This record gives sequence, C-alpha cells and structure tokens, in this order.
Amino acid sequence: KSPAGFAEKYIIESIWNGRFPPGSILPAERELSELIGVTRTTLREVLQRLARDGWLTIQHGKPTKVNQFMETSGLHILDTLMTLDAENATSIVEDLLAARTNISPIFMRYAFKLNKESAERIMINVIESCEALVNAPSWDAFIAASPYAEKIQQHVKEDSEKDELKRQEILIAKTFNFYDYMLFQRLAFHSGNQIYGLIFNGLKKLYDRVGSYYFSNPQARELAMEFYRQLLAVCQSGEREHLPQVIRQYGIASGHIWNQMKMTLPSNFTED
Amino acid sequence: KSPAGFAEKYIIESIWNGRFPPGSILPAERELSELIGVTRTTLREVLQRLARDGWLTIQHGKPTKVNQFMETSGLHILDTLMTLDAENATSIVEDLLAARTNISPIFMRYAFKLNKESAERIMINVIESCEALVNAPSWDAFIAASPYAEKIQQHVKEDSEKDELKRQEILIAKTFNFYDYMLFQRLAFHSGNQIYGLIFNGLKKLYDRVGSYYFSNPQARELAMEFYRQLLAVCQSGEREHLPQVIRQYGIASGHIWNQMKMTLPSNFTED
DNA sequence: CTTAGGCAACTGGTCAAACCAGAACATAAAA
DNA sequence: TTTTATGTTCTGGTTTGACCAGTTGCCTAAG
Repeated sequence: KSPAGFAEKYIIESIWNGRFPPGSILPAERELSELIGVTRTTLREVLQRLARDGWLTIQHGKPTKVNQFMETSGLHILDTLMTLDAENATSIVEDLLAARTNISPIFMRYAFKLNKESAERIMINVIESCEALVNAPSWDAFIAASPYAEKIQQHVKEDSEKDELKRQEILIAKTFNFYDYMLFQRLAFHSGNQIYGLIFNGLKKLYDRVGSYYFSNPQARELAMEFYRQLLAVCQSGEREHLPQVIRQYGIASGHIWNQMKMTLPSNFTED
Repeated sequence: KSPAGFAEKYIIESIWNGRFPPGSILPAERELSELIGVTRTTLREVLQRLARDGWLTIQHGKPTKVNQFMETSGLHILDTLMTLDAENATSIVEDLLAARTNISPIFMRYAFKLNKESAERIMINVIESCEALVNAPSWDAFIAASPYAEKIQQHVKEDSEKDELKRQEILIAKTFNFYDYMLFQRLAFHSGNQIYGLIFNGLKKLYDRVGSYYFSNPQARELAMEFYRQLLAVCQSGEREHLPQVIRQYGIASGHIWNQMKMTLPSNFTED
C-alpha cells in the first residue's frame, strides 16, 4: 500500500465506523503521524485533500474538527459511500437512477429548444458510435479510437484462457457506459444552465461504476440505444410533449433490468 | 498574504486567464516552487487541494496536466467562477435561481409525501425562527441562539459610527439567508433522495454569497416568508397539485426583485 | 542493420527535524 | 467579587534539503 493513500483510507474509515465520529475533534497532526505510520507532511497533504472534500474543518490554532459530512460534502461522497456502506449500495444506485430520471426532462427540454442540433449532433454521434454492438469484439479500429484513456482494464483475476473473452465483455460494458455518460452530460450542458452539467460531473465516478456493470447486459444496451433514437426523434420533431413519457418509460424499463441485475452484484462492485 | 493561499489563487487565476491553459501541462513542482516563491512542500499541499477540486491531474513520473475544468470539476467552481470573471457573475446567479426553480417542485413533492411531518416541522421551525424581522435587530437572545458560527461579520468598513446598524442589516440578511438555505437543503434531504441534498451542499457558498445580499431587502424577505407559508399550506393540505404554481410564482417574483437589485451590486460581492 | 537490454534524466512522492504563527486557558494583577 | 493583562503551551503552517519511486526515452550492447 501507499502512504498517503493508506492515510486517507484510514482516516475516512475511522470517521465512518465511529473512531473519529462526526462532531468530535481529530487528534493533533503530530499524534496521527505516529498513530497511522506516515510522516507528518504526507498526513498533512492527506488532511488538506480530505478537508477540501468536506470531511474536516481546519484552521490553525484551533483543533481539527471532524465535520458532519452529508452536510458539508458534495455529490462526490456517493461513490465513497458505496465502498463504505456496501450493505446499502442497493439504495444509492436507485437514488442515482431516480435523480437522473427526474431532472432529465428538465435539462433535455431546454437543450432541445435552445441548442437543438448541437443536441442532435452529439446524440447522433453517440448512437452511431454505439455500434460497438453490431461488430466483432475489437471495434477499436474505427472512431479514431485513440482517445480512450478512460476505458482501460487490467483484468488479472485469472486462472485460465478466458481472460481475453471476459475482458472484452467488460470493455464493451465500459464503452457503452462511456457513451451513455457522454450523452447525458453533454446534453445536460447544452441546456444553457451549467449546474445540470456540473451535477453529472460530480456523480461521474458513481455513474461509471454503475454503468460498467449495468451495460454488461446486452438486454440493457439495446434499450439504451432505442431510448437514444427516441430522444433523437423528439428533438428532431420538435414536440417536447412526448419527452417526459419517453424518459419515464425508459426509467421504469431500465428500472426492471436493474431489479434483475441487482441480485447478482460483482464483488468488485463496492471498492476502490 | 499567506503562502499556501497566494500559491492557490495564483495557480487558479493563471489557469483562468490562460497562462496555464486547460489542455496544457503544469510546470514541474520544483519549478513552480521558484516561480511563485513558496517552498515545494506547501506548493504540493496546494496542488493536492486543487487536484482534489479537479483543476489538475496528478500521477508521479508523468507531468502534472491542467484539466479541462467544467468537465472535471463539480458544483463548487461556480463560486470561484463568480470571482474569476465578475463581468458575467450576472449570468451565474440566474443559473442558481433557475435550477432551484426547476428542481424545487421535484424534491418538495417527494418530501411532502414521504416525510410530511418532518417537512412541515422543519418548515415551521424556519418560519418561526424568521421572526428576526418583527423584533429589534439583535435578536440572538431567543432560540438558544448559541450555535452561531456561520453567523459572523467583522467586515471593518469604516469612517466611524453608524457602523453598528449597517452590520445589523447585513446580519439580518445573513441570518435570513441562513434560514432560507436551511429550508431548501433540509427539504431536499427529506425527499428520500440524497442527491438533492448533496446538490445544495455543493452550492452552499454561492447560495450564501447571493443570499447575503438578496435578503438585505425586507420586501424580498417577506415574499420569502409568504412563500414558506404557502409551501407549509401545501404540505399540510396534502395535495401537491400546484406546488409547482407556488414555486414558480415565487420564482418569477423573486426574479423581478433580483432584476432590480442586480443593478446596484455591492462590490465585495465578487471576492473571496 | 534491427532489436532487446539498461542506463540516465525527467517527473511526482516521501521523508526528516527543526522552526513560525495563531488560539486558548490558566493565572496574575487591576478594576 | 469581577475583569483586564499576560504568557505558557496547546493547536496547525512553513521551512529546508535530502532521498525514494514511477515514466520516458535515449543509447548502448545483443540479435
């Protein structure tokens, strides 16, 4: 393990399980330095990071106070909570799915009127790039499929000669998730209101973690593409009356798919 | 000024104006230590903070790369953005008001269904605590008016002495804004969906920044209170039928109030 | 020639021991 | 009694310079 990383995981977990409870005071830096096993400097960088995340309140002369997170932290903790409160990973995702289903008719609305075929262009881009499905397993010769530092996978949970067919399935899940997130976020910025885009930016780690498993099911990918083409039809037609109906039918359908995939969660699902 | 602070504002401002442009590479840590005037360690703490905010991408061996913010950062940058290009601080606020007017019918509906009782009680708490108006201006001998650390103003102003009654005006603005934020955020958490609460937690600095001036107007404060009571009437009544009417009449009304008050902006407005 | 070693010259990360500065509280002297 | 100093010692902030560790690429030595 690495010093700073272990320090951060130690402090965060100690706050979660109740060793550094919210509302108390984090012990002096000099003491955590010998309590954890890291030098003071490194521990201070960790502390600055965590405080910037909203776990702590720091100001010199006064003792470091352990914040009441969920009241100080932002949309980012939802990912961390998944690996801290795995028992309730069930609920978190369905919040993520609910929120997106609730606010999507809001920003897509405006997006379809203000920047109509910036919307249509990125949507078409997504749909046609989502032909990783009607192709043989290495489609990474199209696209100008160079900028994919986001989809990278070192699978080495292995024993046999199937690390090259499992890996490509996970790669497919990851790519479809890549384009899904691209769709929702880029459409969320073209609403003329930044906040809807910043929301997706905040939830991105959770979004990708959920998508990389949800899109390991072809049954979901085909509904996703159908959803995309329906949205495209809406934006092109220009009548937005049908938009909410589209979004909540997709919501309930993908909802049932998730209810099926909820039972058998990978056990690399809730981790860092 | 203090080292870490000047290093951070220097870096963020340099990224903003184009000296460390998005897409470029941040100079080596050893080079900025001598370009800025801070020791390397401190500069590293600053870098860790900024990277956690999403301004940079760090990994050792490779050069620190300056992220394309607005694609990496979250809801927090809107506040900094207010103080980086004040010229369009005009637009930013109108986003903060728009989003809130859009998503308020979303969570307030669910909050009025799941936790009707906690909703109305925290609302009642807010409304009755908002009797700082019908009282002589230093009213924090009520409430158990002790937990008041957000609630601080030694701005020092002055030429001499009517400078205990504008303080009290700004303090009235600050406390009313405090309760406004309490209402929206706490109602956003009692919806059963954490994300709506995390959104407000993320925007808290911008919300406080705008509110501390918007609520220096008594006419804005009582429209706010009548709004609170209308919402209370909705939650108590149990039919959510034009909760949305209530919310957007308040939206447009507060809209016009904001539209006259934008003209004369205090100009400690866009600063940290 | 080409190619597979391995050597530097980058980069960020960790480490050490002092010291600087704000905040607090006990306590002494003044009110 | 209460209250204004006042200073020791709590806390976090900054300094220094040295070393440790991945990354990349140049440049040998082997194919």
